[PDB]
Amino acid sequence: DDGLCYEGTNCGKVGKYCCSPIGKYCVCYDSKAICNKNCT
Repeated sequence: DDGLCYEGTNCGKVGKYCCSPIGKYCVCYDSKAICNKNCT
């Protein structure tokens, strides 16, 4: 919840999505929801 989630290639998320306001997180998953949720 403490961050954002978008699609593209900023964390090697080719095929899924990622979450990173700057990089300290850079957490990607297949469930775009897990990206916003589990990422932080």
